[PDB]
Amino acid sequence: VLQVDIVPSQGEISVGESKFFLCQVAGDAKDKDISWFSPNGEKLSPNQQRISVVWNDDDSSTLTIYNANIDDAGIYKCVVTAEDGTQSEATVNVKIFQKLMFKNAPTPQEFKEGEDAVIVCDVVSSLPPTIIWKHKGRDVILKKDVRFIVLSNNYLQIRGIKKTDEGTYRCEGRILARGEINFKDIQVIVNVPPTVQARQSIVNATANLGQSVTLVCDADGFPEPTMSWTKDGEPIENEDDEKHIFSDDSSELTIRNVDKNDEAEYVCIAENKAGEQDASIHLKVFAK
Amino acid sequence: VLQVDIVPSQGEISVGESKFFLCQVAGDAKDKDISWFSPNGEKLSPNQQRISVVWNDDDSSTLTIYNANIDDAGIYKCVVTAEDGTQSEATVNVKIFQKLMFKNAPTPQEFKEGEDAVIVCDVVSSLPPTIIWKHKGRDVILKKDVRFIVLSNNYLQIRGIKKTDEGTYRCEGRILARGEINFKDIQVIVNVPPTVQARQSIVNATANLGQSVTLVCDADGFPEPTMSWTKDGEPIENEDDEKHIFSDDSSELTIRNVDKNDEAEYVCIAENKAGEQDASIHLKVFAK
Repeated sequence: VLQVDIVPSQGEISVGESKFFLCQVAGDAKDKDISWFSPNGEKLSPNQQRISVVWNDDDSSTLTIYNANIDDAGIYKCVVTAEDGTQSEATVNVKIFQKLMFKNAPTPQEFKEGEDAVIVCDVVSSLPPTIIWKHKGRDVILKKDVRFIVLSNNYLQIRGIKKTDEGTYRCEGRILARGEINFKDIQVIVNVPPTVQARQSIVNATANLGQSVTLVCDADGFPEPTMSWTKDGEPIENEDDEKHIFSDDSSELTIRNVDKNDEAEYVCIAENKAGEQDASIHLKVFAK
Repeated sequence: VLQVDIVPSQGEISVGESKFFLCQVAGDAKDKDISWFSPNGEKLSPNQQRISVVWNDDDSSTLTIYNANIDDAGIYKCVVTAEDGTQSEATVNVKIFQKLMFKNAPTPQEFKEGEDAVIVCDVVSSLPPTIIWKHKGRDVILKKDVRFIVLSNNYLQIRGIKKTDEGTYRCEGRILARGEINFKDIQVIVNVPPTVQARQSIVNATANLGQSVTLVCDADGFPEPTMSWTKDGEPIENEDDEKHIFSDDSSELTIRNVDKNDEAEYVCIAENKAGEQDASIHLKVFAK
C-alpha cells in the first residue's frame, strides 16, 4: 500500500532555532488522513503557533518546530490513515543541542593597573568546549609568561596586569567532535590612578589691587584625571563665574579680584575611575 | 603499519565561517612527518594565517580553515611519513555552502500612501530558497487580497498601499532539503502627504496701535507636517525674534507690533517627506 517519507529524513536543531519537516505520501489517491505525533505519543493539534503542523495539499503535511528547546527532542511520527483505516507511518528523529555560542563576553573589560585581571568569557555548548585565548595571533599559553593563566572556568587570568598588557584578546572555542569554531574579541583596558603635584605650593598676593592669581596643578593618569578644588575644605563650583575661572580640565584655578577673603589652603583633587590624589596650595593675601 | 584518521571525518562550512580537522596517528612511535595537502595537491606551509596547519604533538596535526570561501572546497589529505619513507594517509571531504541568510532586508521600509509598495528582502543560500511572506501570523498569499503579490525576485508587492497596510511583515525563507528556516521582520510604514487650510483667509488689522495678529493654518499628514511661511513670496525666519513669533509646529505665526509693512499675502507651507500643500492668508493693515 501507501508510502510515506519525511524530508529531511533526520534533523538537529540548536536551542532557540527552527526547522521543518515535510511528510509526503506517494502517488496519493485521496481522502486519507495525515496526522503528526510528538515524541511523547500525543497527536499534534493542527495550526498551532510554536509546534506547527500545516497540511499543504492532500498529499503532504509540514511539521515546523519554532524556537526549539530541549524538551522538543525525540521521534516525531507522521501517520497516514486511508479511508478504510489502514495506516502507514514515517518517523523522524529530531535531536536538540546547543551550538557553541557566547553568552556573556563583554567588551571592553577594564582593570586597574597591578591587580590580577580576569577576562570573562562565558560560552555555552552541549558538548564541553576547549578554550584558547589569543593575543596578537599567538596563544597566550605557549609563551609561558607566568602571569598568564587559563582558569578552570576558562576565563583568562592576567596577574599584576600592566599598562602594556592592554589590547585585544581573543576567546576561541572549539568542539573537536564537530570541528566547530566560534570566537570573540575582547578589548582589555588598563586604567592608571592619578598622581598630581602643585606647580607652586606657596603663593603670595596683594589685596584690593584688582589683580588675579592663577593656581596650577599638574596631573596625569588614565583616563585623564578630572580636577575639582576646595577652599579650606569647602568645594569651589566650576560653573556663571565672576571670580573663580577654571581651565578646561580645571587643572588651573584663576582667582580674579584678589582680596583677603581669598587667603586659604586650596586643594586640587585629581580623580579618574581608578583612584585619586590631591595636592595643596597655600595662598597668602597681604593688604595693599 | 600506521593508522591515520581525521576527526571530524567529514565537514561542511558556510561561507565566511570556520572549521577545523584533527589528523591523528595511532600508537605513535616517533620521528614521522605529518603534512597536509589541499584539494589542488599542494602541500600546506605550516603556521599560516587563514589556512592553518598546526602540529600539536608528534601524534597529531590540526588543519583549521578560517573565513571559508568556495575555493576552499575539496578533498584535503593528511599524509604521514615514517623514518623509512613509508606513507599512510587519511582524507577528508570538505564541502562549502552558503547557509540561508539575509543580505539586504532593511527595516523599516517606507512608502507613500497609494503607490505600489515593494518590500525588499534579499536572501542568499547555495540551494534555492522558498520564500513566504507573513503578516500578523498569516501568509499574505492564502488570503488573496489581489493587491498582494510575491514577485519573481521574491519581494512582496503591495499595490495601492493603504495607511491600514502598515505593520510588521515577515520574510521567511525555507530550504526543503535541509528543513532550514530563517526569517526577518520588516516594519512597513506608510506616509501620507500633507493637506492644509487657513483658519482665516482674510485678516484686517490697524497700524501703529502696538497690537498683534495671529495667522493660523491647520494641517495634518504623516509624519506630522512641518510648517514654514512666506511674506509676498519671501521667506520668514523662525529663529531671536522680536516681531515674528511661531508656534512649536509653526502652524501659527504671530505678527507683533503691526504696521503697514505687515500688509501682504502670507503663505503657510505644510511639508513632510511625502509631499506638500499650502494655503494663503491676506493681511490688510489700515492706518490708525
